[PDB]
Amino acid sequence: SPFPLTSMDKAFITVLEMTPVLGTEIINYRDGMGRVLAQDVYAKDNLPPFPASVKDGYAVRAADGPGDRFIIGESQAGEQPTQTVMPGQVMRVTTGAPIPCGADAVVQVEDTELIRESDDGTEELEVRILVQARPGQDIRPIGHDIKRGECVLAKGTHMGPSEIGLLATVGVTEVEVNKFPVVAVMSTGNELLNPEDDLLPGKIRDSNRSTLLATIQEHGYPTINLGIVGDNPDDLLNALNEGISRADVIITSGGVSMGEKDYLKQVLDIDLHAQIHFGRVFMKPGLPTTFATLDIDGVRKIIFALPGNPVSAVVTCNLFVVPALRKMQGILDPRPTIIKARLSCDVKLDPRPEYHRCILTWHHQEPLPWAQSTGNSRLMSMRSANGLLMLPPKTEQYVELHKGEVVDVMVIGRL
Ligand SMILES: [Ca+2]
Repeated sequence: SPFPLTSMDKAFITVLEMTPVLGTEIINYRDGMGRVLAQDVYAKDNLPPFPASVKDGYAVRAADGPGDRFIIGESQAGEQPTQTVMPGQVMRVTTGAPIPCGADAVVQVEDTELIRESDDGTEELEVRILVQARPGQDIRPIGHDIKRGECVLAKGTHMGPSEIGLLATVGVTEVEVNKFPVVAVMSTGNELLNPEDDLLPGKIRDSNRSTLLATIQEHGYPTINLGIVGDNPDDLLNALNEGISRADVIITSGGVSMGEKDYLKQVLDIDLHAQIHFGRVFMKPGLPTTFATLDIDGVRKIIFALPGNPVSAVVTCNLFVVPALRKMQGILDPRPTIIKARLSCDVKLDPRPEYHRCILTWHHQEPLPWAQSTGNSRLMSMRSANGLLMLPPKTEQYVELHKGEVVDVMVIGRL
């Protein structure tokens, strides 16, 4: 210290490189949302497991051709038929019903006309097949969708609803996945009160802990609220040790300026014996951001000490923390999605790469979304930030960007 000013790219790479992938565990398939498979998943049955009708209509012998047929009965979804269709006969089928022995094609009800019923009109007796069925027509043969022994989901797959459904389809209800990181969050500073407290002289309410916890929670990960910790080395060590014991990841905010009353980086190094990989970043906001690892009992814990400024803390959490958590839970490429958007407003550039929350809006038939920086319309004011504007460092030629120009926006929210 002063720690060297680390370049943004180097800082980001270092976080991903130094972050570990967590161990695996078996879960029930219904709890798979957002999880990554640590195993291949195989089908042990065919889908369909029996030749299945695609349509409501009639199972026929294509060789009988068009004409008038006796209806020998009905194959219903859920029941294996026991009759065999002999030439000049058909059996009624519905969508999903098994095709009976002796039929080789299905004709949909629309290509037929009913001749005879039962006086009850309970039973169709005879039907006119108006078309020449193509062989195998409107039948899903055994294994058409999935074969027995087929690998349906590969290790590394990040699961959403359809993947949960596929597990359900093949009956693999328990799967091995990577664990989710448990994330512990503290705030430090003698000025901070809880959100629940009325103000006292010289104090303000801690908003970072809430905003950071909600951010991590939005991504699906379990959290621990370590509370407010004062500006003093002894209490910081205790809190940090508690965090280490209870979590995979610790996030702090405040206590990382160069000033006094700022001991956190010192505690990380000497007291905790952590390795600090960077202690400042050439970025705006986020200058004092610090990243450390701690290897204890063959397990690596990671520690992010973010700036106390509330805006810096959310921005740095999105840039550095979220990707790391994605790596820890097994996502193979944990990097954020970056899209192109048009600036809604002129901006003057900083020597530092700069980042700002924004709202992405796609207009009527315009191909690119507009990025509107938050903090300046009501209808828009009722929209939570869903992007982080990524402004390029000032260069001798480019000192500002104009409304309309195409910029990178990192996605941080829905849509
Ligand atoms: Ca402070």
